[PDB]
Order: sequence, then C-alpha cells, then structure tokens
Amino acid sequence: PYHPALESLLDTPEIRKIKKLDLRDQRKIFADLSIAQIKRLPRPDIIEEDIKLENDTILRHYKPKKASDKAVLFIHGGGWCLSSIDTYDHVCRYLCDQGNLNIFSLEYGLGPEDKYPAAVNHALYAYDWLYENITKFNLSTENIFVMGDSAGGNLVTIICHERQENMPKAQILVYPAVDMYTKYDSNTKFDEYKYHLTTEWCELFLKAYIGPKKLRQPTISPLFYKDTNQPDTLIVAATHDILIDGIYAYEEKLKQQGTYVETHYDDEMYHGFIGGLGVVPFENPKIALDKIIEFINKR
Repeated sequence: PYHPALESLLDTPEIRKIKKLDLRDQRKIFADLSIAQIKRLPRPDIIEEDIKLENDTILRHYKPKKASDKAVLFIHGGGWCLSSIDTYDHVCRYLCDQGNLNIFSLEYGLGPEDKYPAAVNHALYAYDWLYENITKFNLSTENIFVMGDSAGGNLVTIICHERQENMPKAQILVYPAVDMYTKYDSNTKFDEYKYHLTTEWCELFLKAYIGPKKLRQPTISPLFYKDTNQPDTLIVAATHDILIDGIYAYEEKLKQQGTYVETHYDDEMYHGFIGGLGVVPFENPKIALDKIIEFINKR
C-alpha cells in the first residue's frame, strides 16, 4: 500500500540530476532545500544551546519548557556523508517540546572528508561525554537514551554494542543501516526512484564513507556483532525500503538474544519519512514520532 502521492514527491527530473552529482555538491543542494523548508515551520519556545566538545564536534542541546528527567542522544542520518544537526532541527524540536525530553543532537564527521571510522569515534566520544557530564544538566545516567535514523541508527546501535558496561536505557532505531554486505530480496524489490533510497545512490555513500567482505566489520554492519547485549529497543521503519530485510534480520537477532523489541513498520511511507514532519501532508511522520515519545516516556 505505498502511498500514491509519493512518486511525484520523491522522483523528479531535478532529483534524478542531483543524485548523480558529487556527494559534496549534493550535500549543499539538499541542505539548502531542507533549511528553507524548516524555516517555514513555527518553532516551540524551547532553549537551544550548542556545546563544542574537545574533539571539535558539536552537541546541540534542546531543553524542554517543563521539568524533565530524560536525555536522548540523537544522531542524524544522511549516509554518513550528508545532512547536519540543522537539517534535523524540526524533528528534535518536536521530540523536545511534545515529549518533554532533553535532546542532544550530534554534529559528527562526514565522508568523504572524514571517512570511516571518524563517525563511529565521534558517536562514542559524544556518548561518553554525555554519560560523564549528565549531572551538569540535572539528569542521571539511568535516564540516557540513544536515537538515530539510517546511518544515525547505525551509529547509535554501535554505541550500545561497544558500551556493554554502561548501556543506554533504551535505543530507538529509525530505519537503521545494519547490514551493508548481504543482498536481500528488498535490495532489488525496492530499488526504484519512487522509493527514494536506491542502490545506485547508496553506493556513492559507501564509497565516500568507507573508501566488499570489508563490509562485514561490526562497526560498519552491526548485524555482525557477536556475543553482545542490547537494551530495550524500538525499531521504526518503512516497509518499502531496500534496507528493510536487513532491519527484519536485526529485529530477529535481538529478539533471539533476549532483548525486548517493539516495532513500528509503516507500510505506506518511504525511507526518510520522519524528516517530512510538518512539510509533507501526511500524518505518518507525527504518528511515528508520537510512538517514539510514548516508548521513551514509559521508561
């Protein structure tokens, strides 16, 4: 039941031209389009502050109006090469305001200028900094969550695998990239312009981020982690997505290892739809974000 209005939004001659450009040019074009869309959205009256870390990355702290006990480390998507904290401001503002959540959004190194494993090292450094400094925000280490979409879902689940002695309270994975090696059925079935994420476009990101059995390394494809625990997990995904079969594989691995896993699989939307919040006419982005909020606030 792919929504029939999506093809005209996601596949245009303009979009096809942009997706063949150098990723450094795509980065600018896409950022400019996203920023202009975001500027049309009214903002909640929350306090935002950029915190520069010693490794030169930035954590943007979104502080809710009401008293809050929860912190969420959010890592944006973009194929490890595109997007920024600025192109995800509207999602974080909604989670902060409507969820009553402290959000810390990470600006990390992007390929091809800062190739793998720069982003992994930035994700770990940010989590360790937040864990150590949480009481500066009048928050406690027992209430730190991690959340990421796509490449960001990749990075936050790697945090959980790599920090077994102080895992997050829960992890929220939004259409995460967890297996860059295996060819599943979804990788052909949904490899079309109308579904946004195409195999052709994605291999540009792989070449810029990584540089193929050299894709089974667990800090690239966390499906390959061996003998690690994971916390309570919410997986949000679109079913019409080249990545979906690896995501199903991840869900099954987590369930078999004893992890509690909730899922929100949206069978009308496209990979990336949470970013459509307030822009696209559909209810689905807000529905997914509300489910995330209710999952965090139960904990």
